[PDB]
Amino acid sequence: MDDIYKAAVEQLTEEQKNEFKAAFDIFVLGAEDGSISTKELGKVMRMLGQNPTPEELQEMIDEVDEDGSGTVDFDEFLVMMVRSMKDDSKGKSEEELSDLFRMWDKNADGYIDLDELKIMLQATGETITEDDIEELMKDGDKNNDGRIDYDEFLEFMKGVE
Repeated sequence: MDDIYKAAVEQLTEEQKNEFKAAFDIFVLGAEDGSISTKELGKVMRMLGQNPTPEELQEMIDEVDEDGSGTVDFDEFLVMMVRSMKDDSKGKSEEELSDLFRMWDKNADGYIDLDELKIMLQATGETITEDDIEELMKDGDKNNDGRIDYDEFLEFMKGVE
C-alpha cells in the first residue's frame, strides 16, 4: 500500500519536509545515516505530542513490514507521518488566521478599517507617505463593501504571507 500514501505525500506541503528533517536530525543526532528502528517508530510519534500506540505497531510489521527490513528509512517515515493524518477532526488554517485577525483588529468591532490597515506601516517600520494608507485600502476595498471582512482579510495575507 504505497499508492494510497503517494496521493497524500504528493498533495502534502513543504511543512512535512521541515517537520521531517527537524525530528529526523534529533534521532540521527547529526550522523551519516541514522535509520530509526521499527521498535522506536512508536516513540517518534509520542515525541511529536500525541497519543500513539506502540502496541499496534508490532502488529503491523508482524503481518507486513512494507519492505521487510526492520528499520525506518526516509520514505518509510514520510509515509507513516501522513499515514496517521488520515481520519482526523482537526486540520484547518483558520486557527492560525485567528491570530492575525486579532493583530489587525484590536478594539471591539471585528473588522479591518482604514485605521486598522495603516497598522501595517508599523508592522514593517516606516516608509511611503499617507498615500500608502489610502492606496492599500483602495486595493482591498472599493469592491462594494466599504470595509475588510475576515474572508477578505485572511485572503489578502494568504497571498503574501
